[PDB]
Amino acid sequence: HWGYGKHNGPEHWHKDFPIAKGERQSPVDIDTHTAKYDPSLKPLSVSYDQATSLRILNNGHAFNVEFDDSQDKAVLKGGPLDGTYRLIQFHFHWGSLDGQGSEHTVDKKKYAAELHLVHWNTKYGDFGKAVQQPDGLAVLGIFLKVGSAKPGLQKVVDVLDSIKTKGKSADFTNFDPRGLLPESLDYWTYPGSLTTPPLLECVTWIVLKEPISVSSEQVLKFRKLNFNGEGEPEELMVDNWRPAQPLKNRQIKASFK
Ligand SMILES: [Zn+2]
Repeated sequence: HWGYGKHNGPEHWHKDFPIAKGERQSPVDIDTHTAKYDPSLKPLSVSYDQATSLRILNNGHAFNVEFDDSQDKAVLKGGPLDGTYRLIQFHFHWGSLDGQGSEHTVDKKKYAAELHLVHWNTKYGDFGKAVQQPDGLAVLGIFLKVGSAKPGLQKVVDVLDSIKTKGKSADFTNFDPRGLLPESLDYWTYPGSLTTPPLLECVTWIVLKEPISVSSEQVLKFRKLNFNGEGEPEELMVDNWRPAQPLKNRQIKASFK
């Protein structure tokens, strides 16, 4: 199947998912000097007060914290977006070492990890129909660097022992995703795709400029997860990131001067 190893990783994905070589693939390098400030962007609105987390799941590629998206409980609006996008899950990509792990890069800089908060456009009714649309999804991306601990991350780190292997899940109610956000909502935005198979070109990317800091100990617990299932040979879940893809005919916009 697909994965991140030598034999089924990003260089091989195109054989089953030919859109991998398409015109609006993600991630990309964000060249900060070439991004254009757009005064037309409206402020970003992150409204997570009534988010309802439900469960955390190791899917063999990352872990997802899942939300109740049957009502507008946690939504993203404004910025480059038309309409309302509802939070359905978040997950991370991370490295085997602190010098790598992010999917997007900033002037070729790789961060230790990258958080993706995934939202679908409520005009399409549910996630599955949204990923048949060029404006179906909005993913809020946040970089992680290693430094001081992020207190709002610690409940996630502490449940990882219960979902070590592919297919395990655990209750994960009453988690507040606002505790994963940096102070500033300054961002870059561009049209792109899912960064894993099926690599569908449905995503408005919104990448925050300000990273959050997490401790060495917190990201080390990410690296103890497993890609394999229970009872199978252990393969640590590390380096589950896709490298930067060609920008092609795209412009990255900045919300800030
Ligand atoms: Zn992701």
